[PDB]
Amino acid sequence: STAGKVIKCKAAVLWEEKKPFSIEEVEVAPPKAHEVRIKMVATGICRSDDHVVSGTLVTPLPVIAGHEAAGIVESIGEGVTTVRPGDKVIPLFTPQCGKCRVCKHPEGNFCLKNDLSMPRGTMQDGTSRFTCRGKPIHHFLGTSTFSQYTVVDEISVAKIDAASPLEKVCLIACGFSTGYGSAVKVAKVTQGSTCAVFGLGGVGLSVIMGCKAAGAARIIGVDINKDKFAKAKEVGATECVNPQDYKKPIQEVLTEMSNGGVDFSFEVIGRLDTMVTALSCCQEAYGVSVIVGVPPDSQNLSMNPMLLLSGRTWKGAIFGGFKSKDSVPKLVADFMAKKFALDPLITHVLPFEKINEGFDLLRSGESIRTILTF
Amino acid sequence: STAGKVIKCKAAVLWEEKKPFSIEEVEVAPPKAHEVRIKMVATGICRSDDHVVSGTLVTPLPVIAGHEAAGIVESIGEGVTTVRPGDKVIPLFTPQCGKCRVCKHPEGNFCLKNDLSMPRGTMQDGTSRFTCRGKPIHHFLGTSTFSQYTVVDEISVAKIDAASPLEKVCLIACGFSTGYGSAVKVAKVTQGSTCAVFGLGGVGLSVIMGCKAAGAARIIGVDINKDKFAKAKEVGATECVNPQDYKKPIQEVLTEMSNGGVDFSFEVIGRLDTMVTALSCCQEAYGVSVIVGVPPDSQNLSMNPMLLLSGRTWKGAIFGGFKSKDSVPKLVADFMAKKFALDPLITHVLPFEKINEGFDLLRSGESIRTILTF
Ligand SMILES: NC(=O)c1ccc[n+]([C@@H]2O[C@H](COP(=O)([O-])OP(=O)([O-])OC[C@H]3O[C@@H](n4cnc5c(N)[nH+]cnc54)[C@H](O)[C@@H]3O)[C@@H](O)[C@H]2O)c1
Ligand SMILES: NC(=O)c1ccc[n+]([C@@H]2O[C@H](COP(=O)([O-])OP(=O)([O-])OC[C@H]3O[C@@H](n4cnc5c(N)[nH+]cnc54)[C@H](O)[C@@H]3O)[C@@H](O)[C@H]2O)c1
Ligand SMILES: OCc1c(F)c(F)c(F)c(F)c1F
Ligand SMILES: OCc1c(F)c(F)c(F)c(F)c1F
Ligand SMILES: [Zn+2]
Ligand SMILES: [Zn+2]
Ligand SMILES: [Zn+2]
Ligand SMILES: [Zn+2]
Repeated sequence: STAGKVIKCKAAVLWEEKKPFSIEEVEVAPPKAHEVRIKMVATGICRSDDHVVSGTLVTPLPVIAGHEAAGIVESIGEGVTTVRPGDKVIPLFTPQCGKCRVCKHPEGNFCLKNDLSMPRGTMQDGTSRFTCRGKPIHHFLGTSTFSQYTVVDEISVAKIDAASPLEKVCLIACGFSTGYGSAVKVAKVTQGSTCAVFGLGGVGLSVIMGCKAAGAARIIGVDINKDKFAKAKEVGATECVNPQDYKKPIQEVLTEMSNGGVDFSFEVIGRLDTMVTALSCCQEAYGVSVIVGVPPDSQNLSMNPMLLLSGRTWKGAIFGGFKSKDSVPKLVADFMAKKFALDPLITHVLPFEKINEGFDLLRSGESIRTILTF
Repeated sequence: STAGKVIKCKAAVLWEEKKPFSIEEVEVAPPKAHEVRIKMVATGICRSDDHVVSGTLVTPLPVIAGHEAAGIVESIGEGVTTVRPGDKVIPLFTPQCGKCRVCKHPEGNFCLKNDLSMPRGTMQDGTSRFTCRGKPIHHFLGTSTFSQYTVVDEISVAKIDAASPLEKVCLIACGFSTGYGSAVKVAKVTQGSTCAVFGLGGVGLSVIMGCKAAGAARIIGVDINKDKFAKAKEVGATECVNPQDYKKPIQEVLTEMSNGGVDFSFEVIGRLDTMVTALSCCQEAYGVSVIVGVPPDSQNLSMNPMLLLSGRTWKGAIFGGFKSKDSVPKLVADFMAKKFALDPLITHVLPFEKINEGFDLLRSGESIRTILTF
């Protein structure tokens, strides 16, 4: 009965940077060819969503943000073959078109149809499916999950197990998969190795999970908020350090602790200084450092390339290096089979209507993941 | 007999930066325990030696430079087991102690006994075997090949094929092995790939040789000196481009040429700007860039970490990633078995007494490798 019709529903609209979300009615157009309209069930609050508010991440405004979610297909546009109405699905903030040079490459996942490099805030066809107060509203990363209903391109949705608990598996849409893949896929952490993880939020805890899964002997968590240490130890940290406790820079402390540098380091914060510190603290001849955190818009870091000439490897990744549409259903299946845990990331649950409280919890330092229910 | 005695011989002493070498008599002490004294046969002129003259590289002066050589063992100190008097040998500017965490690591080569990071310009025991006009003279990288005789620590020498032509295989001591290994071992260039090589000197040409041996389909040479293009094509470059011919930055040109970025790029110059250009021209999701060129002392580059967050890998290496004492004898064996060529790198052969003329050929752009013969 809603198929082919505009849906009026509530969404969280961001009209201006550095302001609360406005929970208000929007109009959601029906899906066009190769589009899917989804009734959202659950969405996480990721620090990247907060970056849109802060202006750390620049995307066109006004916008419907949100990218870490799961829901149920309401309708499909003409030509959709990969999902049907009533399927559980995860929107993919990194698409998988399956046709570009990246999608065809065995190690590529940053599909060329993404809306991350140079955000337009549209559907693939350059238009918007959202109206609010009679004004067009931007999409975000082709997902826009802070809405009771969204419309996504087919290449930005994956069908998942019909028995999935959506209020848990929404974390597979960003923070778990990112952190876990950054360790197991991107860094390829080895058994018996020493790892350092900068930032112990939902993504850095997920990095720890992956390092533990990979068999690391030592996993050193690094955060300026010591309240984050207990959960980091629960999921696999062997020791935690707060840079503020030390007179010396933490790259020197970590080099000492690891008897000459760590095997693998991860930046999971989004600071230029900790990206350089994390590179420096990995062993100079064979160490690997992975950037996961989102840097502030248009800012350059400064570093000495001798850090690389000695033998270090420096890399970054989006979404843990996972090809998104292939990987999300497998990761859900693996969760179903208890191959990893999501509950340690979930610290708070709120209704969608309390989104602003959920952001307040992230900004205060209290939460890891708040899951919003529609 | 010379064994156990001070040798008075000829050497090229560098008394201060930005001056010609002084060809004069030095005294060479006999080797102490675990040291080897070598009669030099041939040495190449590597740009890194020029860096010591120019102040691009800081190392204690006065000094006997030179690091790309081969010779014949004159005598051995107590406890040497790996070479004997009369053996052909290559001094190793990156040692292989075999005992440190790097030497024990399957992918490490930058042995902690090296004299590159924080140069002392001595033997392992912190003393010098060289004097000139009554003054102690520094070693360089544990090698000091610009001398009729040197003394090296055993961990800094490899025994090579007794039938080796030392006037050719001296290039395995630095420039061939560095470039070749940078392609085949550090980048791991793939069959069918597209590579970009910045800098078409002896090292860059050896990178091309490696990229061709690895089966690359396209190898784009980049140099501001178009006189370097003909030899680059002879050894495998499919295209050459001079940045100076273009209105656009060369990263844009190379991105366009490669239909979205190269698979592998190499910086083989030693400039901060070309290190960032080389990173940028590799494909953003799966590209790999390797820094080979030695940067100027204490200078930082500026870059946008989004270049890495999309998926690029950035790495550097010394000596092509090769564990030096294991690798150099095998490389010489492979050359003897016609597995690669060295003659394309040798443009000039001069007596040692013409060292200054050899440096002038390098600085003017004319030469690739000048070999000095003792
Ligand atoms: N690459 C991707 O695909 C991807 C995916 C998800 C998130 N992100 C980014 O990853 C980062 C972490 O996200 P999250 O886990 O949701 O955020 P979060 O919950 O804010 O966690 C960040 C942690 O960093 C800690 N921190 C802040 N400053 C410092 C400091 N100077 N030193 C040490 N610790 C410090 C902070 O206390 C917090 O616990 C953010 O920048 C996200 O935008 C990237
Ligand atoms: N990593 C190692 O182990 C290692 C070993 C050997 C050499 N090196 C370094 O590698 C670099 C190359 O050494 P080499 O081949 O003997 O030197 P070289 O013979 O001077 O070659 C450098 C080339 O770069 C070209 N060039 C200069 N500026 C530019 C520019 N802006 N854009 C493009 N091309 C440019 C120049 O014309 C020349 O052909 C030097 O910095 C060495 O110190 C490092
Ligand atoms: O948290 C995932 C995430 C990113 F990794 C980004 F790089 C980005 F720009 C963004 F908007 C985003 F949501
Ligand atoms: O050409 C080899 C070479 C290097 F790669 C350096 F990094 C360096 F400092 C040096 F002195 C050297 F000779
Ligand atoms: Zn694609
Ligand atoms: Zn996210
Ligand atoms: Zn060693
Ligand atoms: Zn050299």
